[PDB]
Formats: sequence, structure tokens, C-alpha cells
Amino acid sequence: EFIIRIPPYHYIHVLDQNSNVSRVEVGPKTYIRQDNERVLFAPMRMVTVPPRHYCTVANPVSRDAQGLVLFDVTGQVRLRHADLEIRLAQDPFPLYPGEVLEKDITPLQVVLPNTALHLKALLDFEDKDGDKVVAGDEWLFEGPGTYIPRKEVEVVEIIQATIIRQNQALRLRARKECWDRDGKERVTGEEWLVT
Amino acid sequence: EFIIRIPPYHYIHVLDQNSNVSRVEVGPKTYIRQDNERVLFAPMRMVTVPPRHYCTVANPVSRDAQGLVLFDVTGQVRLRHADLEIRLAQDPFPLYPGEVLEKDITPLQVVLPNTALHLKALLDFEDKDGDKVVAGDEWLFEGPGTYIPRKEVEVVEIIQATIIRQNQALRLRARKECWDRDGKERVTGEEWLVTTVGAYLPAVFEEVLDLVDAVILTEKTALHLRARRNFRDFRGVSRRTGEEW
Amino acid sequence: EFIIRIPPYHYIHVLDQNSNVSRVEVGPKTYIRQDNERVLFAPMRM
Repeated sequence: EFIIRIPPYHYIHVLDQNSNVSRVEVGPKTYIRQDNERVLFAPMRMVTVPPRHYCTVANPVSRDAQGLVLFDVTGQVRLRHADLEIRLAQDPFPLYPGEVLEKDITPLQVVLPNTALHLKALLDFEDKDGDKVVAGDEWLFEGPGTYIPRKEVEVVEIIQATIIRQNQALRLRARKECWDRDGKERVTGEEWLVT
Repeated sequence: EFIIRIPPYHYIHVLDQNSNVSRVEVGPKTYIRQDNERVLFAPMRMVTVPPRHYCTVANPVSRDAQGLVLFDVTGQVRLRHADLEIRLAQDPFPLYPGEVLEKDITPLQVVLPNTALHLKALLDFEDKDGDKVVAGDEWLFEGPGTYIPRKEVEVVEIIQATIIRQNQALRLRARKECWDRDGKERVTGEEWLVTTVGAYLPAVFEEVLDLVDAVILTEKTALHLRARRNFRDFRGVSRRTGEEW
Repeated sequence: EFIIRIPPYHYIHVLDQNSNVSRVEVGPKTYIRQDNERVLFAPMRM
């Protein structure tokens, strides 16, 4: 019980009963616990996400300007409560105490050509383009590429374009006061044609 | 029993029996009680509200100009009795003694576009705009955004705008002496028409009844109309009650 | 067991099992041991 050597690429959590502080230990090293300190469970593999994949862990690690994990005064790990983070392909990071693996290893979604993704901005943020994306905004992301996920952006549905052949037109009504692709204002419920 | 080490991000309440004063202790620390002091219950997690969420706790904490918790002379915590407070996303605050978690962690309501929220001012207050919002006032908050709640403002119902298409009009009567969007006084029960194409949002005091559609006049047809009261029609000629044309 | 308040003019010895080091504590004070640390016997007068 006292002697616990964790296999390579693994970790364990041992609680400091004299301080009520939990910690994680990594690396292919042999570990010996103290009398007060108690391990919580046996080693399980520290998780890695492959390329073109991602995973979400609740309560992300609070980090400094260099990505070094900030530690509390009492020896606890600085977390970000009630938040979700998107982790892309990298080295097999360990799972710190107080964190829940909400979603498993999931592949990056690939968008077929002539297809678009409908996304809604859950919370107000600032996209990399340079626009203040207020919450509730609707997003039309299209193309044959792949979409990297985000915590504050929620995918609504996958939508497919419509083929317009010769001597044909498409009828589409406005769900809200907006502008068409030709640059004309359209009231709610107004219908028009595209040729 | 004497030794109580609360886990990180937790608290407990221990009563000072020599003073009948309860207190809360936070932080990942080991705690030892005294003989007189008695803990009330075992540790339970100190609550945090995530982003785009909120929660309400009865009897909010009375705080100073810097947000520091004011304490009573006898060591009690200064509260605000019979009041409710709205807490938005922040660090996991602890629940002080004498406070009840009335409502759990609830998400911020998102208003769809072409939609409005009907709100009534429960108690007299002053909104951030700069107006004295007397109690009983009615609020029409619309837009595709999200509404942050308030203690003294109560949501009445969620209302949806009405689409007015081509060659159509909407009939809406006044629930109270008011003004229309065109700037005309309307008595209680008075009815009128609006001829603006698109989505039309009803007001708080304007009961929307039904849509009215125009009548197409071909060269082989004509419209027979009897006046209901004295008025002036579209051509600009006065009428009398009962007169037909 | 964890809580040990020695009477005035007394002492106890508690062993630091993480260091195999024993020590004596004096004075009319209340003492709380750690999980690793173990007291050897009950207080007797100094």
C-alpha cells in the first residue's frame, strides 16, 4: 500500500490529510506515500488526444503568461470553475484534481463541399476576425474544410446548399429583417426569388 | 468529531454556544472545534454559478463600499432581511449563515429575434437609463439579445411579433389611455389599424386582435361601405354615421 | 485520540513516523497530533 510505482505515462492522486490538499504526480517514477498522505485510486493512463481530434475537460487549468500551472497558497491548483476548454493534439497532459472529463476523445468534424454549418454564439466574445460577437448571433460557416470547436460557440445544425439548374429559381423568405445577397432590405416574412 | 478538515472549495458552520453566534469557514484548511463550539452539519460544496447563468439567495450579504462583508458587534454577519439578490458568474462564493438558496443555478434567458419580453416593475426603483420606474409600470424589452434578471422587475410573459405582409393591416385596440407609434392619442377600447409591412411588435397596452387584408377592386366589381361614425376616408371626404357610398 | 491536551506541568512524546524522530512538548497547552505522528504514552507529570 505504501509503495506505489506508477507505470510510464500515468499518474495518481495522493491527498495530504494534514492540509486537505490533493496533487497529481506524473512521469515513470517510483513513489512512496507518507503515513498521513493517502492515495485516492490506482494508476490510470494519462490521456492523449491524437491529431484531428479534440477533447473537453470541465474546470480548465488556470495558467500564467507562459502556460505554467499556477498553484494556490495552500498548495492547491488554480482552476477556472464552471468553464470548458477545447484541447487539440499535443503531448499526453495529465488530469489535475478537481477536473472532470466531460467529453471523450472526439474527431474534428469535416465539412463536405457545398455544405455549411449553422452556429449560434452562446456567450458574448470576440472572434479572431476582429468583431464583437454578441451572444445570440447566428453563424454561417461553409466550405470543404474542417471546423475547430469552441466553448462559447454552439453548432445548431448542418445545412446543405440547393442546386439551381437552368431555367429555374428558388423561393426563400426572410426569417427576420435582413439583407439579401444582392443588397436589398427584406422585412420579416417577405419572399423573393434568386436566379 | 472534534477534528473536521473540510475539502478544498467547501465550508462548514460552527456555532459559538457561549455567544449564540454562527460563522462559516472556507479554504482548503484543517479545522478543530472547541468544546463549547459545535458544528451544525458536515461539509458541502460551496456553490459557483457558471457563465450565462445566475442564482438567487434570500437575505443578501450587507457589504461596505469595497464589498467587504460587514460584521455585527456580537460577531454576527450583517444581512439584508426579506431581500433577494441576483448573482452572476464569479468565483465560488460561500453561503453565509441565515441565508437560503431559494433558486438553483439557472441559465440566462435568450430572446429570439422578432420577440419581446413583458416585464412589470414590482417595486419602485431607478433603472440605469435614468428614469424613475414607479411600481406597476409595464416594460417592453425586445431584441435578439439576452436579458439579465432583477429582483424588483418581474417578467410577465414572452410575446411574439406579428408579420404583416403586402396588402394587409393589423387591428389592435388600446388597453389604456396611451399613444400609438404614429404619435396619436388613443382612449381605452379605441381601435385603429397599422399598415406597415413586415414584423410588427405589439405594445404592452395594445391588444392585437386580428389581421385585416385589403379587397382587390376589379373593373367589374365595387365595394359597398357604410360609415360607422364621423371620419375622413382615404380620398379625404368627411362622412356621417350610417351614410353609405 | 487525535486531540491530546496535556495538563499544566506535564509533557508527552509524539513520534514523527515520516522521520523516525521523537520529541517532547511542554507547557499547559492543547496539542493535536497529525496522521503520521503518533503519541507514545499518555501525559505524566514532569
